[PDB]
Amino acid sequence: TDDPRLLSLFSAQREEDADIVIIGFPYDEGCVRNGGRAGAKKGPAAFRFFLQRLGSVNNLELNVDASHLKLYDAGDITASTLEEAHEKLESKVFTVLARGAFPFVIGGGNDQSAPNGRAMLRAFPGDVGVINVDSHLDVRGTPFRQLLEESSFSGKRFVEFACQGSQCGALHAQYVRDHQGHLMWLSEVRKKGAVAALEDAFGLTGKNTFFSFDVDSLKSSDMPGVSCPAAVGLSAQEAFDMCFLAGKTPTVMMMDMSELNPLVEEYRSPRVAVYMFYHFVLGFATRP
Amino acid sequence: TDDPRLLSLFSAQREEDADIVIIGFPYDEGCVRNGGRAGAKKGPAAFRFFLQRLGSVNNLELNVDASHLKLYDAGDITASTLEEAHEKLESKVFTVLARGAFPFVIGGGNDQSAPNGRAMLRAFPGDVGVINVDSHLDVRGTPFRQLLEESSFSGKRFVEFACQGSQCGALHAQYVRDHQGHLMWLSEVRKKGAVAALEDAFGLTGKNTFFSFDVDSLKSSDMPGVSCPAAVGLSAQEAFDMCFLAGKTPTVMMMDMSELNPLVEEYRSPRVAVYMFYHFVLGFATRP
Amino acid sequence: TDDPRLLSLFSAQREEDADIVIIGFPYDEGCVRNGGRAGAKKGPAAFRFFLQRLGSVNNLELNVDASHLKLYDAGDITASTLEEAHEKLESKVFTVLARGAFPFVIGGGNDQSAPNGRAMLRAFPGDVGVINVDSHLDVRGTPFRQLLEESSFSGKRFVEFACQGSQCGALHAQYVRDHQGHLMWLSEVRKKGAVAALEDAFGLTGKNTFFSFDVDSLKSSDMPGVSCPAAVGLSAQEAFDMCFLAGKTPTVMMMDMSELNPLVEEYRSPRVAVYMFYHFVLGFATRP
Ligand SMILES: [Mn+2]
Ligand SMILES: [Mn+2]
Ligand SMILES: [Mn+2]
Ligand SMILES: [Mn+2]
Ligand SMILES: [Mn+2]
Ligand SMILES: [Mn+2]
Repeated sequence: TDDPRLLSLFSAQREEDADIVIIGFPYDEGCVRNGGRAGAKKGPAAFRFFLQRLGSVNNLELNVDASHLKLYDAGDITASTLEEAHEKLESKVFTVLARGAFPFVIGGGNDQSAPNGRAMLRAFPGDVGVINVDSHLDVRGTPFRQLLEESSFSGKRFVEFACQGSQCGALHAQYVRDHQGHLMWLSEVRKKGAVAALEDAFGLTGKNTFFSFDVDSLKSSDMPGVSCPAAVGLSAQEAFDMCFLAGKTPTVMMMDMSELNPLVEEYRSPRVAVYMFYHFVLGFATRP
Repeated sequence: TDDPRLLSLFSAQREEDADIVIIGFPYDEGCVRNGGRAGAKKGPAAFRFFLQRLGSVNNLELNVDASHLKLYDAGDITASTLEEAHEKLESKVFTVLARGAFPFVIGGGNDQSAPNGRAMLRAFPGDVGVINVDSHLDVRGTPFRQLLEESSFSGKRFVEFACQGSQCGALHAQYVRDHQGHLMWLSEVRKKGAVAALEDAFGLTGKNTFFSFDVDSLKSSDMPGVSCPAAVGLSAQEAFDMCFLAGKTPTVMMMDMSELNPLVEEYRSPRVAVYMFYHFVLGFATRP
Repeated sequence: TDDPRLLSLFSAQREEDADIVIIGFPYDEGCVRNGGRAGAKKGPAAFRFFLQRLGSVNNLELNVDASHLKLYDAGDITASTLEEAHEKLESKVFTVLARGAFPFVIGGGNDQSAPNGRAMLRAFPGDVGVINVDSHLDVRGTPFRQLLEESSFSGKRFVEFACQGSQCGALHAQYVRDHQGHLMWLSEVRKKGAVAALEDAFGLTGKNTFFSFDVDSLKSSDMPGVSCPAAVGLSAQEAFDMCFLAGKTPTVMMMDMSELNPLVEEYRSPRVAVYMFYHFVLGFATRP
């Protein structure tokens, strides 16, 4: 048309030919445990709905043309049991990783991040960095406890980003810091500027960074459709700006997006999620 | 009462005696075409509801008393066919224009802007400026294509204000710029300050400026009740501040407000729309 | 658990032993009169719901541990007639005041503030300050008219904070100012920074300050669940920051919170209200 969008980049016939591969994880488990509501398993469908509709491939405001990228939608990870779904998720992300392609996993609840991280720890033995963008710091199932408990993974390369002190147990903080992980509280992200704060974060995570974006880290005024709606947090613009940085940052080797919940809110929030991926995609179009 | 509001300025018995004339255009057509939902035809009723209720005529925070202005509500433009409704709309705005009064048109979808602009091109032969405040830049029915295609109208005097690169076809940008029109992306409006950016815009539009305000240019966090809800965009305060500037700016000769959709959201969004008009009215009270 | 919250501070067996005492006032009367909707009487229940669930007692982002404070929930003020409910409310707040404890009153509509203020004027004869955080300045039942009309109370120590010129009768302003009270318009609070502006306000109110927080002074984008939803106003973060200041400010001797309305919105808004109290509580933990 007069206005080619994200849909037009899905010209890769074989997954092996796509620069970026989208994987769905339609399962609830995550913040629904810590008070949140059911429904995150519907996130992948809602994301896909707007995926077919949004995001000009040539953005003249940012002046980035992503027309050259190929996207592929590998579908949903489905399994008879939950732990098996975890296994098939990890195995799938790893394969995409192993061949040099970029995996983006749309969820689904926080718990997908554990499989995703292990896929990383296999793909880059001992040289993985991880950032959790999340208003929550829950590490008592608790995906980042699992990763901190990994032999291969160095905690000096783990950042909790935009976490909120009103929602973070002190034992939880203690654990991360005792593992030499870094807490970057919302107030400080906001103090520095989100993108600048996130630059700092990639300095800490370094090579082979897993960019994990819990969307309940955004304020519910912009992002109400999540299992654990946030009173304060990142604005939609900050989110976009951060996704663009991640995309242009060549050490960022995969991304997941957690907690999208269309039962909580079904129109505005899925648009934000697609626009976040969109900005990532634009950023990606700029790397060598 | 102890608190005279906008309703009290409707003391003009004859339209001819009102400084400002309100015209309703209860028709859907506009962004409902480009994905949006039906319902904008209900905007004029919802606007009128809050019109009867809001806006202290003497504002001691801005220290502007609008007590001296007279408003008149000329009602809705109604017609058996749509193109006829367009004709009666243009003809009506022109008459108000022709006699020196100020027309404010409440919609209704974007498409009203075409009739409105032609009313301007008749009233000020060859000396019209136009600003489209809109997160969208759609010019492939497409009201501003129609105006750019006008012999009389000079594109050097056309500004797209607060448009969003994630929602603007590059062919669409190309067309405007190839007509010597100006793109003022959201990011740059926000960079400069909305009012300062809008001052710049009136410098470009100049004499006999048509102030066209698509309300889906505001973020849906403030302005959810529109046909095409915006993830990012102008805040309500920015909108008010911009309407006040327009009002005090003597080259601004008419105004329309598009895309208000009470089926999408019916309480918060109509209040914003009335408050936007309210600020315009205050600004107007300050011109010579 | 790994994450002790506000609930854990309710270890005071006898009210007399609690540093802070929560009193519910489940009555509508207030802004429902001036256009608002019914439902504020449900605020205390909704507040209590989230009270059982939110607010880490040790906040490592602010680095304040409130673990040492004791809270007590004295329940709801209930009465056969409304004026009697007013009497029992005042009498109760006074008793808590008289013994040195800190009363926090959750409403309920604006009208609770009159009883609350009289409780103050009894407890500190002639030496009371009052701040009304409110997008409204309504003083024509009208709780602050009642207090300004008090012999004992000095108007030089009354501040209207974050009031909005689009919603304030000029006779209303005139009355306050003619009583030597101070208007601190939203625009100026925002100009200075909310906390800095509020510091200024406590300078004016001084000793024995009643911190009265109408929650419809926040923008409805953050705080939609109120009887009179605000188009513009304080952000949730500003609210929290202001509540923290109030808490650490030793001249602040009681607090009330008005206009919470779960019939308007029932999940996001009650969370904000509890988080506001939470921040107050943290601030309180810091005073000598
Ligand atoms: Mn999480
Ligand atoms: Mn979270
Ligand atoms: Mn438009
Ligand atoms: Mn638009
Ligand atoms: Mn009030
Ligand atoms: Mn109020």
